[PDB]
Formats: sequence, C-alpha cells, structure tokens
Amino acid sequence: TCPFYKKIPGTGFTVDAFQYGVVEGCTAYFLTHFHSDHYAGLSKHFTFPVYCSEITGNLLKNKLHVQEQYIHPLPLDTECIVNGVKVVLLDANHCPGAVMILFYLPNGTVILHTGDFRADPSMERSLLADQKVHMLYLDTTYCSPEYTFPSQQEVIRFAINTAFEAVTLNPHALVVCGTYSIGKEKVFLAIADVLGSKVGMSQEKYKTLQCLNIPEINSLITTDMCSSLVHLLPMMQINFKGLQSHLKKCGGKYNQILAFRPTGWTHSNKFTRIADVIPQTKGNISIYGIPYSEHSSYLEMKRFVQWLKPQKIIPTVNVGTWKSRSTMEKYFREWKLEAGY
Ligand SMILES: CC1(C)C[C@@H](NCc2ccc(O)cc2)CCO1
Ligand code: NI
Repeated sequence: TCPFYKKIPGTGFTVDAFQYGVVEGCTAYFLTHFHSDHYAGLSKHFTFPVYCSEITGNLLKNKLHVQEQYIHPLPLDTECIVNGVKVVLLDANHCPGAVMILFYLPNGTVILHTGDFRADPSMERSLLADQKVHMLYLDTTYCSPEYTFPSQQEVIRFAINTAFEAVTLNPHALVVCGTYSIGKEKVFLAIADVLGSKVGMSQEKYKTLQCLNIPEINSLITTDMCSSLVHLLPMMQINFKGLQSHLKKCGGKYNQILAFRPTGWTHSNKFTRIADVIPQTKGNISIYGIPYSEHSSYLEMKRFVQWLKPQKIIPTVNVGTWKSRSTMEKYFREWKLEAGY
C-alpha cells in the first residue's frame, strides 16, 4: 500500500513509489533520483510512464534495463506539461541527476517536492523566486539541531591536502575510496586530480559513472587498476581486513594504504572540527571517516523553509515513529513563529 506522503493530491501522480505494485489511479510515476530506497521495484518489466531527469533516465535504461518507450526525461528549469498539469524539475544539490519537482495544480495550488536535497542559498534564485508555494514535501533526514557538518568545499580541501601529503611523503602509498551508490564523486575525483592519476574501478562502477554526463569523464576514470594510484572499492571493504586483502592483490606495487569512508553525519561531529579529524590506524593502513553530506544540515534546512514560507509541510523522512514526528512538528512551528509566516 502506497503511503499518503508519496501521493500528489488533485493529480494522477506519485513520487518515488515503485515498490507498491500498480498504484490505484496513478497515470504517471515520478522518480526524483537513482538511489535504491527511491527506485525500489523498477525493472525491465515496468510498463507505466516514468518521469525523471536525463541522467536518471540514462541509469534506468542501462543499469535497470527499463525499456526506452516508458522513460520520459525532462530538461531542468523548463515548464513542461505532463497529463494536463504544468511541472518543473529543479536541481536538488544531492547526487547526479537528482531533482526537486514543482507541481502547478489545476485549482491554483502549488506544491514543491524536494526529493532528497542539500538546501543552498542559490535555490533562492531558481524558478522558486517567482511564486508562492502552498505545500512542501520536505527531505527531513537531519531535522534536529545536533546535526551539524562542514561545507562540501571544506571537506574536499581536507581530503586533497591529506592525500597529497601522504603520497608525497611515500610515493609507494595507494589511496582507496569507498562507494555504495551514486553521489559524492567529488571526493575521489578531487584526490585523483591532485595526484595526477585516473581513478581505477570495477567494470560495473565504470558503467554507472559513464551514465552521469560529467564533463571530460574519459580523461578521469579507468578500469585499468594497474595504471591508477586511486582505487574505488565497495564501502563494505573499507576496513582493515578488506584493505589488507586488496593490498595483497596489487603485487608489491604499494606498501601503504590511505583510505577514505565518506559517511553522512556521525556523533564525532558534535566533538571535533574537520581540521582536527584523525584516522584509525593498524600497521601500514589508515582509514579516515569524512563527513561529506548530500543532505541539508539543520541550519541549511531551516533557512530554506523560512525563505520559502510554505503554508503546510509534509515530511518524507523519519516518518515512522511518534517521537520523530512530534520533534519535527515542534521545529516547524518554531521556524514559523520566528519568521512570522
Ligand atoms: C550560475 C548559477 C548561480 C545559476 C543557477 N540556476 C538556477 C538554479 C539555482 C539553484 C538550483 O537548485 C536550481 C537552479 C545554477 C548554477 O548556478
Ligand atoms: Ni538519496
């Protein structure tokens, strides 16, 4: 059964609702981005219209084998009519191809669905600047004041400087970066760039990255592991056992591993500044956890909502417990009383 927060009232539309079978009354299924909790249920046998970005469409065709006749890519920042309703796709500042969706209902109501997003002041000068938004379907992943983390730029500076120092001290060190989905590509791309290397990876990950429209990508990535001193591995292998095993496979080319685990928020954010971050070390292997987020911090979320001034907010994350729902509702009321809407 499809939950209420994935339905758009006054339309035949659902958002990120592919795991519920045939949804009664749904004439078009929107997909905000290619993450598995959101696409769960899509396959080569799906036969309803899917609306999404160009990049998400490339991934549906090549990774999930969805037939081309059912994929409806839409350009960004452009008014489009879908089944008689005006819609606009906006960049969500999440992973590649991720969008927010503006729906202009026939009755005059305007709804914004953020999908997954990292709010930014640059959104205050998109097509959102024009008109009023009545209902907001909000990515509330980190909707609590304890969730603080640095800018993406600060985290990348730390990673580049750490990697460059380690490999300049020891030219026989290998750098490894963990991954389990699309997103956070800047971490491994920026490190490879400072080291003058391509990024080496499996055939399967190479395929995924070739779908993302990244400029000059053929110059940056490879399946030839022997040519590369920055390797990508599954996130599950970023531990002392898995990294030791990987080092064995490299044939005595390297004598040290420096590894990065790009997490979201972790409790050590409450204590430590990005500059003060230290690795876990065993012998010739060091592992850094770095807080590279593709979701809004609490303060970023608050600023966006107080600017937008929506009449009603519908959370799409942390909806499963009464304590979470009550906590989020108290913050939304605080924000409204402070700003005066
Ligand atoms: C050069 C600028 C500043 C213009 C900006 N265009 C509008 C926009 C802003 C934010 C969005 O999330 C979506 C669209 C994108 C790139 O950066
Ligand atoms: Ni996501």
